[PDB]
Amino acid sequence: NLYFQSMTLESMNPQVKAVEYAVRGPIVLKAGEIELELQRGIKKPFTEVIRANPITFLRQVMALCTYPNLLDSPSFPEDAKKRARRILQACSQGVNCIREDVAAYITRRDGGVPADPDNIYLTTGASDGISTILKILVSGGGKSRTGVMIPIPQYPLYSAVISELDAIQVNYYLDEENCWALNVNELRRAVQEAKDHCDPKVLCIINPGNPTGQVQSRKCIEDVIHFAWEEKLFLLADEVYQDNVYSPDCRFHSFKKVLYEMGPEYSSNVELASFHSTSKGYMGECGYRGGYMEVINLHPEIKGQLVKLLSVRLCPPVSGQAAMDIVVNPPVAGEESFEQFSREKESVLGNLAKKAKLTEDLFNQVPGIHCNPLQGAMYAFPRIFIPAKAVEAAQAHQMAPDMFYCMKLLEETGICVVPGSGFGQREGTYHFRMTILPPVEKLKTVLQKVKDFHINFLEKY
Ligand SMILES: *Cc1c(COP(=O)(O)O)cnc(C)c1O
Repeated sequence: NLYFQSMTLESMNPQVKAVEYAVRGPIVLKAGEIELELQRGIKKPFTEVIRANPITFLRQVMALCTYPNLLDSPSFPEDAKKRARRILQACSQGVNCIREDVAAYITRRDGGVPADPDNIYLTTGASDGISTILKILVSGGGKSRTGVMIPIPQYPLYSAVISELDAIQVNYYLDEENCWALNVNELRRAVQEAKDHCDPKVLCIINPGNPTGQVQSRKCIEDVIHFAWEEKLFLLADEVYQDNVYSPDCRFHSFKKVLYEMGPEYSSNVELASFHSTSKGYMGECGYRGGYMEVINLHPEIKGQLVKLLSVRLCPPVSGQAAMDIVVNPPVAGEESFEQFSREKESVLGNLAKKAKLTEDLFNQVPGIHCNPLQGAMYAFPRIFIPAKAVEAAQAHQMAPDMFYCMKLLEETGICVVPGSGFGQREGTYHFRMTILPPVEKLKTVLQKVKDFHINFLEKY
């Protein structure tokens, strides 16, 4: 299923190799076949295959760090320069003053709930943090082997890491009939069923969600923390999309803030690792890959393994670290760039909110498609109601129903989306992942195509 695509020798001292593996399923192969058809002049109903997958201050600080001579330029505000200088001067858990900046950023975001720089670890993406935390937590054998609880629909990193570590995957189903909510009665069933054949010890929460685009309510975060406390579960709070919250009905509440607000009975006891990245959201930068995790209440046995693991790895590249520093040091009240930064953010978030409402509106006025509200992150996961007969057609082709549907959509419109079966879903349900990344007029055009295709599809099978 997985095939070797590339290798990179990252270093010899210490020696690290990075291997890329590609899954080359039916859609990937067909998209390639179609791209070559278009290249040798085959006339198609579309002219291209479409996949789909800004803040001045950040560009400015980045430009200053790339070319420090611009610290004497007047093309640049002084609050930018102040960031560049601190980063240039600073360049084991990560650079000290960057960890301080993250801590201070957490504190501001959480309305004054304190964060300690010594609980911060800089990583090469949230992926690296999640891998590292899961690796130090998995142990035991047979019926005592660590169970890791993960949502369905999945962000497929977690399944993959669980396999590499030979841990046991414990599925919990996000609640599609209540905006993809985490449902504790459901988590309780999943934990109770898994205890026969593993030791459930870890619970991974993705908020805002991917590919489901939901934002959890405070009460629900609170009920999950209580459940984790009760069952002695280590929580991983994957919060990489925390700045991309759109709905006026929703806000981002960190697991950190809620844990602390529940009081010391919880906040002294519950183990929590919260992740953040430089790659996601409207503050997202590319090229320079950074991240952090904030870890609280780490059991000493676990911390020992972390200290060792970090003694034998190289620090994350400092440019990733610098990138993270920029994202956790935006301008604050009374600084030169605060007002324009504030206007740029609001405009970007208003445009996403607009695309979100637009997408969900269109799907919900098309029969046989239903879309939960898109509250944050960049993806929707619409449910497709595939007739028992289009299901039969799909079966005849040896394909999952939504794979077949997504293949046909590609073949007719050139629109290339990922089927729900790439993420997992409740048995008997079918979805696909949609992005709101495209600009509004293009997004409108994609949604028209998806609508026409969808109506015809139902007519046909
Ligand atoms: C992309 C992503 C990650 C990994 O983040 P990087 O910083 O790119 O490693 C983790 N969790 C979710 C939900 C993601 O979308």
